[PDB]
Amino acid sequence: SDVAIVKEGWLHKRGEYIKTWRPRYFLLKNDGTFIGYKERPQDVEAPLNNFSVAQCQLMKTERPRPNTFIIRCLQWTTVIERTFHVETPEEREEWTTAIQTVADGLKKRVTMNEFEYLKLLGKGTFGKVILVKEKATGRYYAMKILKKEVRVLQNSRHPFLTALKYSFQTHDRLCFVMEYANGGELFFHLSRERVFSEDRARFYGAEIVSALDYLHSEKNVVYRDLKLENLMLDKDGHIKITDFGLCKEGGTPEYLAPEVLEDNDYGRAVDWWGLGVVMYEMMCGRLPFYNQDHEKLFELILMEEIRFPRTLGPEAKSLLSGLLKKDPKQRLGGGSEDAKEIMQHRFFAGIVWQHVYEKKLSPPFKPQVTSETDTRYFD
Ligand SMILES: *CCC(=O)Nc1ccc(N2CCN(Cc3ccc(-c4nc5cc[nH]c(=O)c5cc4-c4ccccc4)cc3)CC2)cc1
Repeated sequence: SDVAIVKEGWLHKRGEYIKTWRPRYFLLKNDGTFIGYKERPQDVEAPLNNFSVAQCQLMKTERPRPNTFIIRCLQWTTVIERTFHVETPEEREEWTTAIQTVADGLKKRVTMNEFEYLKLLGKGTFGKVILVKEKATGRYYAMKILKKEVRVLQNSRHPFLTALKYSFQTHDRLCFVMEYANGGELFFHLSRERVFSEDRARFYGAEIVSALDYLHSEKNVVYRDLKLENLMLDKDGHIKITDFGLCKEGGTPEYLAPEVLEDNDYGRAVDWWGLGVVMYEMMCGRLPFYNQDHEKLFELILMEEIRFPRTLGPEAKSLLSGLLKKDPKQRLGGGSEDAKEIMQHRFFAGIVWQHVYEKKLSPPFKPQVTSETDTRYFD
C-alpha cells in the first residue's frame, strides 16, 4: 500500500503545556500518523509512533468546550491524551469518522497481594505509579497502575531502558510491572557531587545516546521527556531511563524543546534537545535557563540562548551548542542520520558504540549498594 492523506484541515489543538487553544493544520495519512503543523506544511521523514492513531479511542464531548473530540492512545505503558476542537459539529464528525476508519484500518495468576507497596512515585489522571516490592523475589519494581476503562512481546529489552517485565490486570485496573534501579536517582547523584567530570558525563551521555538510537530506529518512537529526573543508575552504575510517565491535568518546562513549547511538529530532534539539557547540567552543575516567570522561562528557551562556562571544554561546547539548537532542522541529530550525527561527534571520540551497548565501558561511579535489594538509596 502507498501512504496518502486521508483528511487534512485546520483544527484547534489544546496546548500540552499551555491551557490555550492553538490553530494547527493537521494531516491524517493512511499510515495512521495524525500530525499538526503551525502553518500549512511544506510539500516536501520516518514514521513516528507518537502520532499514530493506532489502538486509540475517540471521544466526542462538549466540555470544556463544545465540538470537542479527544483522541486517547495507549503508547507502550502510558496513556496519552490529545484534545481537539472544531467550529461546527459536522466537521468534528467527519474528522472522527476519518480517524476511526484509519484506526480500525490499521488492524490489518498474578495479583495485587503478591506485591508490597512502599512509595507512591507518581499519580496521574488515568492512573498512578507505585514503588513496589515483590514478596517472593524480594526485589523492587515500579508498578504502573492504569484504569481499565481507559503475548510476550519482550523483544523490547535494552540495557539502558527500564524493562517492562510483565503485565496483569485486576478487576478495574491494568498494572505494568517494570524494573526499578536501586543505584539512586541521578539528580540525587549530580546534586551530591555538584558537577560531573567531562568524561563521566560522556559515559552517561553515551548510554543515553545508545538508548535514544534504539527508540528511534527500532521502535520509531520519540521519548520526548528526556530530563535528569527520568534517569537512574543500576547497581553496577549504568544508566536506566525510566518509564514512569503519566498524564496530569492542571522549572517544569525547562527540559522542553522549543518546537514542543510552540506545539509545532516535533520529531526525533526533541530527544537530542533533552539530551543537551541533561548533559549541560552534568558538566555545568546548572540548568541552561532558570528564571521563574513562565512567560520569561518560555521566552528564555524560545529566543534566548545558552551561555557556556569557561571551565567547559571546546569539544563539549560544540556538542551542547548543536544539541541545544532552537531549530530542529539545524539541531545535532536532527537530520536523517539521527543518533549517528551525535555518535560521530568529537566529544565521543574514542568511544566505540558496540561496547557501550554491551556495557563494556567501565562505569566512572559505583553506587553504595551490596545488592539490588539494598534499600540504601530509598531511605
Ligand atoms: C495529560 C495528557 C498527556 O497526554 N500527558 C502525557 C504527556 C506525555 C506523555 N509521554 C508518554 C511517555 N513518554 C516517555 C516514553 C516514551 C517511549 C517509551 C517507550 N516506548 C516504546 C514503544 C515501543 N516499544 C518499546 O520498547 C518502547 C519502550 C519505551 C521505553 C522508553 C524508555 C524507557 C522504557 C521504555 C516509554 C516512555 C514521555 C511523554 C504521556 C502523557
